[PDB]
Amino acid sequence: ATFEIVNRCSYTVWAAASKGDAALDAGGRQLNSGESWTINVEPGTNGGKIWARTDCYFDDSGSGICKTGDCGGLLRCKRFGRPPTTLAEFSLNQYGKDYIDISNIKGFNVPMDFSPTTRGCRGVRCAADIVGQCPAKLKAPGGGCNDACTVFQTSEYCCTTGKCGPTEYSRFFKRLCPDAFSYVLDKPTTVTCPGSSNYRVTFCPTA
Repeated sequence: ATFEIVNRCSYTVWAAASKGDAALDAGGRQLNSGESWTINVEPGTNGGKIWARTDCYFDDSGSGICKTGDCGGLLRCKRFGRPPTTLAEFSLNQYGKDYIDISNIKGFNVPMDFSPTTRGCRGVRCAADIVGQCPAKLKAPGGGCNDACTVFQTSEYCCTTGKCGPTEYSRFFKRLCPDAFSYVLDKPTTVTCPGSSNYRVTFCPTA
């Protein structure tokens, strides 16, 4: 499956793609404002994620640091990134179907649209100005908006026991971005696509 990853932000981002225990494709790449990077993701990829990282410095061997989304200091990511990170999430070819969603469960750093480029489903979008409207206690000093679990580490926010509900903090994400997951047990906003669809992830889809 191809994913075209487009940076429409006015700033540079460093796209990352991983399934948690491995990179997808090269796993990571700098995208200047306007650049596109097409990756190939193996069919049957389960629990893949794509995200953006901001304000990064990498040396010549590709080691360094990112203010948001850092995945162990590597340009080419092999694991998931450090919150806050808006996440494009997908599982491909799962009993004949693809599943996609956007999640705010690990916070928000960059607005995002996640759409199929092939026929038969709709895309999802989380493009509101969450960083600017973020509640004080969630503001990440390093940039972006943390989820409450990251900030407070309680069972209620992290949904450890499997029984949590919505909270003042999850309701903020959900009000700004109704079509993204705002906490673990949020009413699903996952989109079912035909198996083997292709996709585009766009950072800053709106002016």
